[PDB]
Amino acid sequence: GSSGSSGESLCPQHHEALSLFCYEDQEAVCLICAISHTHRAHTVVPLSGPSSG
Ligand SMILES: [Zn+2]
Ligand SMILES: [Zn+2]
Repeated sequence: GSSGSSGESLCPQHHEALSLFCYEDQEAVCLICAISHTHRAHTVVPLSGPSSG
């Protein structure tokens, strides 16, 4: 089909499993970004929920 493995995305720069999400920028980020100059002092929040796991 159109998609192959619909599991998780990957940063367009780090290509890492995107699980985090910045608040200010209002966009998705990765483990790296979180601890990067770009979103260093930014409010990053996890995109996980107590529902699934
Ligand atoms: Zn990243
Ligand atoms: Zn940010």
